[PDB]
Amino acid sequence: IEEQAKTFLDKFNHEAEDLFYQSSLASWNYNTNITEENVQN
Repeated sequence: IEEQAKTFLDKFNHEAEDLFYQSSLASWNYNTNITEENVQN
């Protein structure tokens, strides 16, 4: 069960990093320029 848990964590990290980077970039864009479209994004 430890091996499959490690495999699941390895699979999760790759998918999590990209989405977190996208969300952080969206937040950075919103804070950089205050526009309603950036709010929606």
